[PDB]
Amino acid sequence: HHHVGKVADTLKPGDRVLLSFEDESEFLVDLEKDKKLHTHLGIIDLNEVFEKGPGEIIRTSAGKKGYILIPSLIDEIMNMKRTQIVYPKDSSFIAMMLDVKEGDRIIDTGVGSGAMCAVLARAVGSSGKVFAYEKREEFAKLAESNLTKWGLIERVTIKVRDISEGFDEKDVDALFLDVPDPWNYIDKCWEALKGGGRFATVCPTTNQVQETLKKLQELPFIRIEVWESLFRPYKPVPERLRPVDRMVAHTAYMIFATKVCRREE
Amino acid sequence: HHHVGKVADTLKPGDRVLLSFEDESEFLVDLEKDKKLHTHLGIIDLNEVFEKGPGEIIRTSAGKKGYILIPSLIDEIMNMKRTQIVYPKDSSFIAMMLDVKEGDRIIDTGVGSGAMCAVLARAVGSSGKVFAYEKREEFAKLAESNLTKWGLIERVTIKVRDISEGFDEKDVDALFLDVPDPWNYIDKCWEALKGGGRFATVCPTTNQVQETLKKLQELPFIRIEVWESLFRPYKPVPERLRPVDRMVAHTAYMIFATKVCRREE
Amino acid sequence: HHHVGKVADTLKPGDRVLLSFEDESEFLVDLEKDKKLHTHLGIIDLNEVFEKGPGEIIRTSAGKKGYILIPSLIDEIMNMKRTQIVYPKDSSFIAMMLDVKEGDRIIDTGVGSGAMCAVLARAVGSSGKVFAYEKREEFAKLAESNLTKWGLIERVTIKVRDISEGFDEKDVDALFLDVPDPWNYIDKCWEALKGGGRFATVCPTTNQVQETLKKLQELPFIRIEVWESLFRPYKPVPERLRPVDRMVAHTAYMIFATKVCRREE
Amino acid sequence: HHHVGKVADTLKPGDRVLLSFEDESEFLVDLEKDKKLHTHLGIIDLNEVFEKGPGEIIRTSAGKKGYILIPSLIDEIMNMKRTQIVYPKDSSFIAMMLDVKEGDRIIDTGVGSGAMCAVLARAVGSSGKVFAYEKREEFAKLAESNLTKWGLIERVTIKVRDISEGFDEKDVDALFLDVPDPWNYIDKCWEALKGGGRFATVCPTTNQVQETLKKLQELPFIRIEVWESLFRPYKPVPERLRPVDRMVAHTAYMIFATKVCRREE
Ligand SMILES: [Cl-]
Ligand SMILES: [Cl-]
Ligand SMILES: [Cl-]
Ligand SMILES: [Cl-]
Repeated sequence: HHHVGKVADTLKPGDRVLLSFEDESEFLVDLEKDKKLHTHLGIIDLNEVFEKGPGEIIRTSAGKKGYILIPSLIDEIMNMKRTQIVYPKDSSFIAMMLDVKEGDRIIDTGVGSGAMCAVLARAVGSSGKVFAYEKREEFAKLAESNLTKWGLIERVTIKVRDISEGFDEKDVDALFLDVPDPWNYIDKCWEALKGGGRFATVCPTTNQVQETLKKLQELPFIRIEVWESLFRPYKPVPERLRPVDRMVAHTAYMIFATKVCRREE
Repeated sequence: HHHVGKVADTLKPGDRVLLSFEDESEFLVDLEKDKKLHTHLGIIDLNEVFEKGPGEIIRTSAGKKGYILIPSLIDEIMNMKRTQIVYPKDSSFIAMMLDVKEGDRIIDTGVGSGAMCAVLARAVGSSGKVFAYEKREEFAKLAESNLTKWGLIERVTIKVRDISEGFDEKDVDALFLDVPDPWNYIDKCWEALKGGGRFATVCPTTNQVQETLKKLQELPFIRIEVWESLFRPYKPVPERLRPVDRMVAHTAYMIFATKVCRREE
Repeated sequence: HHHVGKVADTLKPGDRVLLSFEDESEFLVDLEKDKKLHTHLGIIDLNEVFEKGPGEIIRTSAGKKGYILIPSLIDEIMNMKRTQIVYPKDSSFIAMMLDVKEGDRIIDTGVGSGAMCAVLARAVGSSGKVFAYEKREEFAKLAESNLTKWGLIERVTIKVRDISEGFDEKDVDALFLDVPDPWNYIDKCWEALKGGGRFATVCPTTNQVQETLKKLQELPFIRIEVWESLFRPYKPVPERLRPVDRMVAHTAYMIFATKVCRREE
Repeated sequence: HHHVGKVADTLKPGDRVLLSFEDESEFLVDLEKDKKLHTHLGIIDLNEVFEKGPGEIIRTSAGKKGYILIPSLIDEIMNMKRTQIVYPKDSSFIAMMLDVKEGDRIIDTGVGSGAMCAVLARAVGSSGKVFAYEKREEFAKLAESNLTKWGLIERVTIKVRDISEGFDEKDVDALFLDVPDPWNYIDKCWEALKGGGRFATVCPTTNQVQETLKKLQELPFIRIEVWESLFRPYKPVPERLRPVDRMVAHTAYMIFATKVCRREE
């Protein structure tokens, strides 16, 4: 039988659902009355979904068995319908390294699709705020749309502002920087951070890491660290457990630093 | 001059501070009037710290320069004065994979020092709750002490309860399991999860992964995945950028699954 | 001008050549008079190759520039026209770990395409020998053909023999085992090895590693080790040096052991 | 009983042996009459070794059980009594990528302890030759001593010569370069290689990789590749198989290229 369960997860018109099938295909869709999805596994009648609930079965016209799920933020970030993102394996780590916590004031720039922005927004809680600087109007509006859909827009002030003139905010708890040329903005980042505030940026190349580190070392920053991660999945076969054949080899070099007031008395 | 800055970061008696020095030694201490720290860099008079602020310099008796910092949760987890933990590189990822978010109800068991518990507590927000089952009284009390110090105890209900009889809660959003023998508890975990709820566990060995996967595959779980990560730091020398000589080779295999109501109609 | 250079590299009818183009496509072909290759870059007239030499340019009918090269053993193993192999990243390491050297007597079983066999054959020198047991006639003949083409057949005695009855040779220097069920052959391997002789095998799964280790530990073997390697290539762009986007995540777990005469006096 | 076995492995005065104990300590020593080794496991009387053979047991004065082994080249390279080396995980791979084979003429510079030199010497066979340029007399003599002990000196011509004036040899099959500043020698390397000859170098830092790649790209070289490898060992416990806690994070970036005669007709 249909369980009432968690009421906030009740499926209604306009909700996002994730339909997951035996061959591991997944479809992220907006629920709307009288919509049909045409897939390689057959037709899915979304009207049926309104009479079901998360964790329940849905069958295609061809009898293929799928399950109705509530998408996670990761699901949304990955099924991003497509631009460049900070991937979840990195964003989660970066948010913890930045110690983002309830009530924090955080600067994020640029914003892009809002994927990293969303992670930071979850972490600041209802009482914190992300000041998200994005001079590219098209991305400001994409992020606004995504963050709204993801239930996080109330926690993010999107500012269509060029950061060359500096940030408006002072004494922010942490700052994440993701721009093509981070070395050109490190001074402004330093100025915005509280004493003991935390800085992170991502660089795609080793050349960029080198240049960014040089700039950090010119300013009052300590505890400078550079990290990369490799995540490897395994075939979930109890009798034949082994890594998958191919993996992602690289997303980004992550650089962290802590602001101090001065180098010397 | 001393900047007022972020008022909640004001240093007072009983606060935790992190003192960070040029040779990269770091000391996590409770601030108390008239306490001195004796270190290989000299004596630090903590009375001085009350007249300073985060990001400011403190000198030892031997003239060595350090900085006063507010410890992060990572700092607290790592400077754990020592038992087995889920490391931050894993806990951050696991919390994001579990989609832990504002208002979520989460089961955590066992608890240990509370390191993973803390990550989950930050993620559920002020409106969520972590039900933390820990039958070992000594660890229940350690976790209570740590979570209190870390400003998170209001979000965690520590239950000194054996999980062999099942969990009290139903329809929880996600569940994290960390026990020596996770295969013996998967049924109870399934029962506690909402439809579409998310499960994670950690296993130190490949044998344990194999056994846990077998048990998951007997129950109504889909989207089963197994992950490991390797994190590599670099020497932050702009002119000689290269990985450090030695790294951590292994913490844990991470296993995830999503609860569904049934395998077949 | 055409340089005489290394005379043994002179191109003649029946030689293998590797033609390498700007878009990184490579074509491994047998040189024969009046043959043409039809490719996505145009037609290559192999008659032209006989009037050129290694390191020289060859143009397709469409004006695309390629270079004539002598294929390496790696090139031959990879451009294997297709069955399961031990990959070069592993075979090179395994041969060094086995200390394969001039004059050594080495057992190899099974053989397959002869890829690992070839590596061992190079390592034993002109005075050593590889005893290659391959009960599958089709693979015995493939390996014979490959090893002949690769100039190594004089160093390999291919024996179409079932290893269930043991090896004919005693006191061999090293032994490489690659079969679906290595645990069923470890006793026979031990019997064939000299005192202090070296054993290696490869296993695709962690389950197989576990079973193989159990069997090794029942016999007089010491210095038991298990290795895996990850090889990551980089984009060779001086101004934008970074890892390629995707890599191989897994070939094989490698297990090594050294034979001793007995566990106790 | 004592088995005659492989006669070339007979232990005699002046031979190197490796004594391997239960706690995994290993001692590489020169066998000499009336020598005793004093270790944390007790005294080993080397006179006893002359009455034993590889794979046989030797007991210390304190009753601890060890085994007599013939050291491998890896053992010799690692138990290097200490300077900078190319590690076996890299040297084996590099020698295969360079396609070093019977009869090849190979340039190696610098030489150092001769560790990489030895790998190349094994690979060229009795009919090939390594021209090893080492202007540092102390390292020329160390390498000569090591290569002699390792049975490879007949295959290596050590030249105490500065490479700034170029190499004497032309049309060599492959060349390995290991110097602090490889970009300053790439022209001379190109000049020495045959058409289709293979080049490799190692760089400790990403900066050095960038500079070396720039220089390669100025000259007639194709198939330029950059590789790194991570090797991870496992605890060989069948019931608790998992990676060791800590591993080597970095040895060297490996760069390869193939010489062609010219960039354009
Ligand atoms: Cl993003
Ligand atoms: Cl924990
Ligand atoms: Cl093979
Ligand atoms: Cl070396």
